[PDB]
Amino acid sequence: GSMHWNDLLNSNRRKPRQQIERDYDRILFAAPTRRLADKTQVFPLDKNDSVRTRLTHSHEVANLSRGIGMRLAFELEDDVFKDVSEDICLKRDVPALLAAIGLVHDMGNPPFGHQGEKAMSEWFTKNLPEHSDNYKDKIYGDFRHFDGNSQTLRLVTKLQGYGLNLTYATLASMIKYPRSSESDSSLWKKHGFFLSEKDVVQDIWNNTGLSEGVRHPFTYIMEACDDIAYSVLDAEDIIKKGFASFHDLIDFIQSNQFCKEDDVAKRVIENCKKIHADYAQQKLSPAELNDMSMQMFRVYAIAELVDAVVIAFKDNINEFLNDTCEIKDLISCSSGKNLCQALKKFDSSRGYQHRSVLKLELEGSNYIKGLMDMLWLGIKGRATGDTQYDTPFGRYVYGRISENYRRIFEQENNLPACYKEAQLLADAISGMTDSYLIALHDELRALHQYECR
Amino acid sequence: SMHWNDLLNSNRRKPKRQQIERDYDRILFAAPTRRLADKTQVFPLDKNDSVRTRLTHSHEVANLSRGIGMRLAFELEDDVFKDVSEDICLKRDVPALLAAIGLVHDMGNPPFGHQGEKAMSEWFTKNLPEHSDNYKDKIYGDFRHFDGNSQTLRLVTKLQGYGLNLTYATLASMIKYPRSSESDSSLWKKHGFFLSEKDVVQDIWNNTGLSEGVRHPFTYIMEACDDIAYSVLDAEDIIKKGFASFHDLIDFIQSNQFCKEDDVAKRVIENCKKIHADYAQQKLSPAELNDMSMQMFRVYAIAELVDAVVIAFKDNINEFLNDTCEIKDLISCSSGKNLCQALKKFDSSRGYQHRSVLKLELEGSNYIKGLMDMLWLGIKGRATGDTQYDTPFGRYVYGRISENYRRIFEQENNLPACYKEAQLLADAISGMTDSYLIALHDELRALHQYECR
Ligand SMILES: [Mg+2]
Ligand SMILES: [Mg+2]
Repeated sequence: GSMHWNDLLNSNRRKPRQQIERDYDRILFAAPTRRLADKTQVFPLDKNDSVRTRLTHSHEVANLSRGIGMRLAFELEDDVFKDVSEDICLKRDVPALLAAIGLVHDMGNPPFGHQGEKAMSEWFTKNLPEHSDNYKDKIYGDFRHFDGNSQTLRLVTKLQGYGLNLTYATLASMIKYPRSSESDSSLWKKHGFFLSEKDVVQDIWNNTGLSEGVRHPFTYIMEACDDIAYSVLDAEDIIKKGFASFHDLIDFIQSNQFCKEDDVAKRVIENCKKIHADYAQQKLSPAELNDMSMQMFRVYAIAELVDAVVIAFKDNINEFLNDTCEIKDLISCSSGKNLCQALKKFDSSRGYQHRSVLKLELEGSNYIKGLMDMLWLGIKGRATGDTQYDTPFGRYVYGRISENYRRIFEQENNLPACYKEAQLLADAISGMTDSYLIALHDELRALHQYECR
Repeated sequence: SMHWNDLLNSNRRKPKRQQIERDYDRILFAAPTRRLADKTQVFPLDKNDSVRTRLTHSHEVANLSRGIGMRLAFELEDDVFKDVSEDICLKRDVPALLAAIGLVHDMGNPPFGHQGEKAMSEWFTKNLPEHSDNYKDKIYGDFRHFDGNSQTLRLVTKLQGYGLNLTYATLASMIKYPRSSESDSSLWKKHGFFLSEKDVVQDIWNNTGLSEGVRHPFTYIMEACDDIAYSVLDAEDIIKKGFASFHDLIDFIQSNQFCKEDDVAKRVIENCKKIHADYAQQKLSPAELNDMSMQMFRVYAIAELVDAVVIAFKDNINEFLNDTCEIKDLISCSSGKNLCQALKKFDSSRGYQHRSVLKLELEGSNYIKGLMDMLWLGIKGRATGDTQYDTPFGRYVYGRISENYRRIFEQENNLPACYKEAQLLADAISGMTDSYLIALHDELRALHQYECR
């Protein structure tokens, strides 16, 4: 069985310019997209150094995906789009679809970078014990292993009961891991949607020809663009902040075990050496020379990695279009896997373990866990029938939660009451920016003095 | 007349996908583009509000321009683009070109909104007297009537002899007002480039078939998209911040003298009234109902204004391609001019004159003028020869200026010394963000205590 591009590019919407272009416009004009500007990506955003935030990273991923779609729809059309209905305009739909899924991919991630997800998962693991009878079911893993992709899908499908009313193609491409926490798929080790979205994704799977464990072909492209953006622009930011030099990056790539014989890595290194041989002649500050060489390396590396990803996607298009697809990621099957791995290693060694990043992660973990404690004081028991929340502090912290999250929490559905409370807490925490989370944590800590003692 | 072959010149100024797409890619990854996220657009940046910044406004304008380009290249190609070489791929160039010029249109604008430009102009008028023999030429008007478009062109052309190396089509499109301060024309009341770029612009005009007073056709589209974004999105921000309600906007449009018996305004009003009546049934908080109604109004108004702009551009394409074009703006020749004027009046009455915006403007003016005084203390005389600047405070404030601006200032050219010093100050002030400008102002004020008295 092979999936068809007519179903994968379904322009219909769940609620009973091209449609996909309108989807991209709605995603861009959405409030969470603008809120992404205040969410930390890797490095602290308080510093005035033009460091990457979630919004800038999302826009870069969207641009890379749009360029890949441009190449796919204009150059390699007959190679990958073999059987497409005439009413579908690939040149207008594919770039727009890739740009939209790139822009929206990190919309539901919690603040404070990766430490946000890690802290939420740790708090949920501690406060929703797996041995306890209330939180024994695997569905609560949705919070014990909380992931931003499921929250993003929930945000785009249930927050407004259809949300932004994205097309089926967009929603299908949003699902990064086609399985839930209840599922036991060996191919994917992470859940891609919550239990509350279990019906919705099913509807998507009923309109795009997809099923559990089967990924949309454009999801691979979006993930590859995300990985490329991470690996390249994190290194660029590392050099920009002065945590390392361009020569340090070149030496790290050259001395990497898998990049000594890698053709792409050697080509990039040679081109960067040639350019740096000319950039040093002009009178430039060491920071200025580092920035120039870093920009040139970014251009070369992004071009090479994007070309390798496009080639890999074109070569493995038949495997992607088949339901029995075992490809993990597009980078791993491409010729640029070694360079991307080396860049990720460099980013981990030089940027992710720097003093500033570690301090930011520690502060984010502290803030998130404290705020989750104070909010759980007012959330727990609301749906299970208990009354322990009915305190002035509990009422206040419940009133501080955004009204849409509370409205979804006070609804009739098959979700267990404990699951509803945990989902309310997760929705409240995930949608917060760094500054808003810190301010709310400080205010609640100030107001909690009597009840805490 | 003018041919599209020259207007869409993909050649780059520096002597030696698509080139024009590469222009948008380079603009997106530029550091000042990321710095735009820290510059206020109209309203101050809060910790919770999703008000537009310069970056979000630029992205919205770019999206609108890209949609216009898709409509022009995919539907109205025969009506708009006649006698175009088969080498030029309109479907890939026109949308990319419009998006690139929309994203870059506000790169060089000073911080603190429009008050930034106003404060820079007032300070330059006071400290560069027109009666003083040192400053009598019209060239110093470049600073007495400082404009963000000229600084944007300067940044893209002379900041990295070439900067981003944008194509000739892009550079021609970013010239909003095709005239200089020295040249006096009744067509345009503002200068579009500095004296230092006179040779660059003359080059661009040579490679695009344009001339003084003749504006690139896509500049009209970019300006129309900028105006539409300004009006509609500022109204949306006003509603979101709570300064006015959706019913207030509806009443203002209905009670507007020109918007009466206006087809576009009536259509938008009726559609929004029906949608609001439908929405009122759902139990939502007043803020939520206002947000939903304003979002639907934004969708309807943006669609109507964009369609009117497209129709006006298509109808007047022959005049736009003529060197004797007398059109001042695309909106005024469209059917949506009345709605745009009413929206601008509503924004001025409720948003721009709100106490928060007035306080932001006053603080920005104070900060900008104080910092300009303290920087002029260390800049003045560096090029004329007089050595009042050679003080520890002057040396420090000169060292705090960005190295690239200082390097351009120290270059030997035909610019007068006073012009070079004023341009150094303008480049320093314009490139700062709000927070960085405030921090530098506080630092210098702390360090200026002894030398002040
Ligand atoms: Mg990402
Ligand atoms: Mg603008």
